Amino acid sequence: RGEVVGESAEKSESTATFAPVTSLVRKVQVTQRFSQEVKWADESRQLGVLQT
Amino acid sequence: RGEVVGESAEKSESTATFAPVTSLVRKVQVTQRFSQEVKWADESRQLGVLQT
Repeated sequence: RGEVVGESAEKSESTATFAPVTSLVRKVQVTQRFSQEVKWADESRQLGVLQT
Repeated sequence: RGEVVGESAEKSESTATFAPVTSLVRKVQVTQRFSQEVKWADESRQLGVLQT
């Protein structure tokens, strides 16, 4: 901030202030599990369950 | 000083005497102090107060 001062009046100081801010890190996973019979049924009957 | 002695009278000494004298060292200073306004007024209005 600026200050108004007279002829010989004593000046002040007013300085900027700073702060650091930090990221986190987040690992996300999705795992889906199915029987071999599902892969055989899907790919013979043309179901598209595995594609969905 | 000279001396008048005679036929076989005893001489006396009369010897010059000396002394030193020392100077002194004098540091002499002049300081004048003025507000930055006095400088701005002087150089704008051409007062000649700073040169004086």
